[PDB]
Amino acid sequence: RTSIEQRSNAVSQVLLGIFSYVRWPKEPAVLQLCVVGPTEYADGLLRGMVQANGRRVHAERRAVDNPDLGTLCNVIYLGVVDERERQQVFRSLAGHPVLSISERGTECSVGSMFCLNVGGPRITFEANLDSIARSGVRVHPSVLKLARRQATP
Amino acid sequence: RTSIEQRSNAVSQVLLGIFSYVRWPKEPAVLQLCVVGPTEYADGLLRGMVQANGRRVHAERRAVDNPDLGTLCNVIYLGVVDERERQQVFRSLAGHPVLSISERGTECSVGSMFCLNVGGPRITFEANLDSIARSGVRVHPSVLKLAR
Ligand SMILES: Nc1nc2c(ncn2[C@@H]2O[C@H](COP(=O)(O)O)[C@@H](O)[C@H]2O)c(=O)[nH]1
Repeated sequence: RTSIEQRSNAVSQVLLGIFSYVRWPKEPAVLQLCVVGPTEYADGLLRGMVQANGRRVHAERRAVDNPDLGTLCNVIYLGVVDERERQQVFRSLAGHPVLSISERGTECSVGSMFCLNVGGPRITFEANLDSIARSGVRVHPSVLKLARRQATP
Repeated sequence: RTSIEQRSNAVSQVLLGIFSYVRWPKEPAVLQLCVVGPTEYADGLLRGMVQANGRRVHAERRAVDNPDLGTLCNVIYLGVVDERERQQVFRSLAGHPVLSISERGTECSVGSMFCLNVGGPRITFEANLDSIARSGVRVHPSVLKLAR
């Protein structure tokens, strides 16, 4: 199988891959990533990242109940939350141009744009068209080339 | 520093305190901390910590399904797990001198020796006397005076 350290650094790479199919209407100088809820694989994310075009991705944790997530965060990496916590977060986001990714696949039904599946030999992910449409950001459909090619043994 | 980063530090300071009331059958040169499962506040632990007596605490994440948890870890900081993962974890711990703490602990009825409660103006924690009794490590009784 695959160690926690192995998967962490993979997740950060898959996320860099997703970020590249996403456009914000008002592109920031520093992309702000916010890790919300308990997470297993965001340890690599939280070191900061760098996009291929040179833009820095600043990452930090925020409280679920933070009323201004959607404002403080450009991208949001969602960890293990409960029904109440989730509704909080996705209400905090509603209206704003924000990309949401989840560490576990269960959250796609309930508000997340991309959901990861870190188990297995590779990291695959899934998307939700409803959540993406209402997101406020633009996503090129080629982003699934990455989800399909990661699922291909 | 956000509220998570400050609580992350408080979680550090609290775990260090709790450590100072625990003893290992054979005390190790470096204390092995294992962060296991989804966590919010383990970011301070993971940066490394040093005890009052100067000992390095080395912290690293390990898988829930890791079968060698009992021998790889001196202390386990347990994040979110379900009943199967919990049971699995403690099967891997039984028979080894391992101090166990968990980031969430409304109940503290079954599982870890101590359970944190990071919510609120300050960090509190409760003790599970049964887990403490049969764990392998000695716990100076005075620590319960630091509990809720
Ligand atoms: N403060 C302190 N307590 C110790 C030390 N070594 C052992 N102890 C405590 O003494 C206990 C032994 O208890 P006893 O043998 O009296 O029944 C150990 O489990 C531990 O709690 C030490 O170096 N310092």
